[PDB]
Amino acid sequence: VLDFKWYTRKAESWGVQTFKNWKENLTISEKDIITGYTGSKYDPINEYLRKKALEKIENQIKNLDAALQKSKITENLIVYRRVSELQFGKKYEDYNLRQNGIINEEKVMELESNFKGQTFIQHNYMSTSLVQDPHQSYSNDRYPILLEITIPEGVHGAYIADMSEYPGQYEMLINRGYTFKYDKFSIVKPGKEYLKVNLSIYL
Ligand SMILES: [Cl-]
Repeated sequence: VLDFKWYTRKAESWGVQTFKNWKENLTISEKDIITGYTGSKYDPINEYLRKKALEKIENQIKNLDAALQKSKITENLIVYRRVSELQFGKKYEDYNLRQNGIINEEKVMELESNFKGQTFIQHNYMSTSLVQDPHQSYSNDRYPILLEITIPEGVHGAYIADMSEYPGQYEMLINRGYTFKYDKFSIVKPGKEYLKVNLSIYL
């Protein structure tokens, strides 16, 4: 399993190299929509459901789907994604997993009880980073959960950092529609504490 940890230079070198030919075979519309996605207020699936406005969104989806279906990750890979408690559903907005930098142990035990061994469908495209916590937009300061995600060789995703509005996110964009399993819950101490949640793809 390839895991770049905090090694931004090695990760960038691999991501640019291994997705170079994919990128050069993208259409003008596909490149435009990838970049637009990285700077957009809304997730286009979430938006398509919420809503010339509707033409724009359907086209975004057609082009993102087409782009990502052309890419296959070449190695088993670890990627990283910071999220809030909303990960577990809308009702978890106010869960208060973390107070004053400290992860609440009994709340971790409750999440583990409710979710360990269960799956969820990631309906939206899934933005992740090739290294852990590279960018302040998706930081440990704001987000009390780090998803540490194991991706098998062959999954449809692509390194898009040099096309992004925010290249320093070191983004691996994973296609929409994959199912993921909650495998492990662990508290990581420094500096705020966080909850590390290991996920795997469930094909
Ligand atoms: Cl906090």
